[PDB]
Amino acid sequence: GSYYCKKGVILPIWEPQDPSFGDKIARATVYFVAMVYMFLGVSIIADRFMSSIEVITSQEKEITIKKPNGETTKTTVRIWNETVSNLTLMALGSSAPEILLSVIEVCGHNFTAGDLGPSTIVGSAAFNMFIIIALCVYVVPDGETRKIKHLRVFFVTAAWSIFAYTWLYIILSVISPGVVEVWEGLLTFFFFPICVVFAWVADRRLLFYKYVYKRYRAGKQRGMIIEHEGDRPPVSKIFFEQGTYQCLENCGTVALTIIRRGGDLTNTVFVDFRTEDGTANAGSDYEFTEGTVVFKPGDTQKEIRVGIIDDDIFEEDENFLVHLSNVKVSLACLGSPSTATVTIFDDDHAGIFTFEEPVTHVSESIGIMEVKVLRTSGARGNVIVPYKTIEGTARGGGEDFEDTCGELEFQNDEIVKIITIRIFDREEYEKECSFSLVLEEPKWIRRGMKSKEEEERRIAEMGRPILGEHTKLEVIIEESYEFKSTVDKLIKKTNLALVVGTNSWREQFIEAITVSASCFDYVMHFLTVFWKVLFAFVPPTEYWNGWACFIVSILMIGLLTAFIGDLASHFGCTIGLKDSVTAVVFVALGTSVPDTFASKVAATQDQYADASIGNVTGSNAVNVFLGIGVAWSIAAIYHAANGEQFKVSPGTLAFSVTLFTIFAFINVGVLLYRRRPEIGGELGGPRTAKLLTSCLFVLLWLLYIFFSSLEAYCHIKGF
Ligand SMILES: CCOc1ccc(Oc2ccc(OCc3cc(F)ccc3F)cc2)c(N)c1
Repeated sequence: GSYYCKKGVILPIWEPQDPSFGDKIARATVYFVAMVYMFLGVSIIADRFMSSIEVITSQEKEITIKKPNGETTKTTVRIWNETVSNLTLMALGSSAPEILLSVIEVCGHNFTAGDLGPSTIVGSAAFNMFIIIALCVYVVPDGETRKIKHLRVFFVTAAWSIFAYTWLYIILSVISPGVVEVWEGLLTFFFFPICVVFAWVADRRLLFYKYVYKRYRAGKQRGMIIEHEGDRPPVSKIFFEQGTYQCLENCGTVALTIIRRGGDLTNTVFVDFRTEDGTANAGSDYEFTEGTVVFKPGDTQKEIRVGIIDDDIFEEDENFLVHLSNVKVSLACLGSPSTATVTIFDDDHAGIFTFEEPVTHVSESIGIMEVKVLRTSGARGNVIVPYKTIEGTARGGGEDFEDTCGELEFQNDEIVKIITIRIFDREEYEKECSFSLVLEEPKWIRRGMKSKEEEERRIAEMGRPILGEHTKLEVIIEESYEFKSTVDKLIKKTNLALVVGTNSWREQFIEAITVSASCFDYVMHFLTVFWKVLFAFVPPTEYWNGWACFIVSILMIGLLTAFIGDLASHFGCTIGLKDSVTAVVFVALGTSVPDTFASKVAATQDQYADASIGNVTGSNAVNVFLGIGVAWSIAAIYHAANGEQFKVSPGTLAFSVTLFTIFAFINVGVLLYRRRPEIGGELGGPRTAKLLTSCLFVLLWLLYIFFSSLEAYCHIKGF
C-alpha cells in the first residue's frame, strides 16, 4: 500500500481501498481492460463524429445521367470541399476527446487543477507528432513519394503548434510561477479565433491564386466526393547548267553555274557575261553585272555571282536575264541556252492571317485556354488584329466561360501569337457546349506613314494583312475527366435506389447480421458488437442535413470521456503509478487513435502530404489552445467570483513541455531529410529513409515517455 484514492465523477471509490497485493492488482487490471474497451468505444464514436462533421461544411451538386434504356436518373451528391478550413474543422473533431476530458476534470474535482488534463494534452501531442508522422512516412505505397507542396505555410503552422506548448510554460512559470492568473487563460481561448480567421482568409488567398488541377476521390462516407490538389495530367559547249534560277530577295547575292562539256578541256577559255533587265529593274531590285569568266585548263564549270536588292516593298514575281558571248579558245563553242532567266520571289509583307482550326473541344478543367493564330506569305510589317468572343450553345458573358473580347497587336516579323481566355470550373457533371471566337479586320502599319512608278508601287502595296480561311473559333466546352470517372465509379458502386423512408435508424442496426451471418473478422468484431450496436441507436444519420449526429455524438463523447477520466484517475494511484505518467503513456495512445487513421488514409490516398501533416499540426494546436482555454478560463473565473488564486502546479509539467519542444525541433529538422533531393520526397521512395526515419521517430517518442516517467520517479532531474 502506497497510495489512497480520490472520489470520481461518476464511479465511486472502491470499497476496501486497501487489500493485499492479491487484490491490489486484479482490480487494477480490470480497470485497465475496461479502459482499453472504452477506448475502442471512443474510437468508433469519433469516427462517426468526423463522418458527420464532414457532411456539414460540404456542398452537394445535382447530377443527372440519361440511361441508355430510355430513362434517366436525377440525384444530388455531396462534394466535400477540402479547403484549409475543412482540415482545421477535422483536426478539431478528430481531437474531440482530449478537449472534453480537460473540461470535465476541473469541473468534476471541485474546481481545482486536476493534473490529468495537461498531462494527457502534452502526452497526446508528443504521441501524434512522433508516431502519426512515422506512420505517414511508412504507410505510403511500397516505393513512391507524396512530397509536401505548400511548404510555404508549414513553417507558420509548425511554429504556431510549437509556440502553443511553450506557452503553457509561459502562463504558469514566468509571469506568475504557479498561477493561471485571471487575464491569462482568456487569451488561451482567444488564440483559437486567431487560427480560425487564419484559415478563413488563407483559404481565399490561395484559392484564386490557384486554378490548379482538382483531383477527385471517393470518401468512405455514403456519397461523399473529396477534391484536392494535383498536377496537371566532241565540242566543249559552254552553257548554263540550268537556264532558270530561283532565289529569295533576302539573299542579296546569288550564284550561277556555267558548265563546259565535251571537246578539249585543257583549253583556257574567256567568255563575256552580262546581265540585262527582264521584268527586273536595276538599282531597285538587283544590280547589273558584267565581266569575263575564265576557265582554266581542265575545268568543267565555273561560278558567277549577281546581287539582288531587297526592300520592304512587296513586289510581284520578277526576273532578269544573264547572257553569254565571245567564246575564245586560248573543239569548243558557246553552247545552246547561253542565257539564264534568273527569277526572283519578293516577300516584303505579312499577308494571310488564319486561326488554327475553326472548331476545338476543350474541357472546363484547363480554366485558362491558350490558342494560337498563324501567318502565311511573309511576316514583314506590323498589324493590329481584333479578336471577338461571341456566345454559343451555353450563355457566356463571363458566366460559363469568361467571355471578353478586344484587340492584340502583332509586331513586325512575328509568325505565331497565342491569345488566351479564362474558363470557369462550374464544378458539376455536364455535357458539351459551344462558343465562338470570330476575328475581324486587323489594322496595317508600314513604316509609320498612315507616273507609272507609283501605280506599280500600289500594285505592290496590295500585299497587306488579309484574313485566311479560319477566322472564327467555335470552342466546344467539355466535361472534367477525373470528375466524370469518379462519379461513374461511385454510381456503379453505391448510391442506388435511394429514398428517405427509412435510411439508417432501421439499417444502421443490420451491421450485426450483415457482418456476422473469414474467421478473422469474427474475433475482429466480437469486441465491437456492443459498441456498434450502442452507437447505431443514439446518433441517427443526417436527417437534419448534417447536424443530426453532431448534436448527439458530442454528448456520447462526453459520457465516454467521463468514464475515461474517472477510470484513469482510479487506476493511477491504485497500483501506485503517478497519475500524470499514465496520461503520457496510456491514455494518450488511446485518445488519439482517430487521428492516426485520418492522417494515414489521407497520406496513402491523395497525391500530396500536407493534409496528412496539417492534421497533426491542427490537432496539436487545437488540443492545447481550446482545452486549456475553456478549462482554465472557467477555473480562474470561478476562483475570481469569490477571490482565489488557482494555484496550479508549476512543476511536474514544465520538464515535459521543454523536453517535447526540444524533440519537436529535432522532428521539424529531420523532417526535411538530409540531402533530400536524392533522399526522395517527404514520405517514401528511399528504402533507408522510409525504413529508418520511422524507427528514429519511434525512438524519440520512446525517449520522451521514458524520461517523463523517470522525472516522475526520481524528480532529481536538473529542473
Ligand atoms: C495562426 C494559426 O496557425 C495555424 C496552425 C495550425 C492550423 O491547423 C491546420 C494546419 C494545416 C492545415 O492544412 C494545411 C493545408 C494547406 C494547403 F495548402 C492544403 C491543404 C492543407 F491541409 C489544416 C489545419 C491552422 N489552421 C492554423
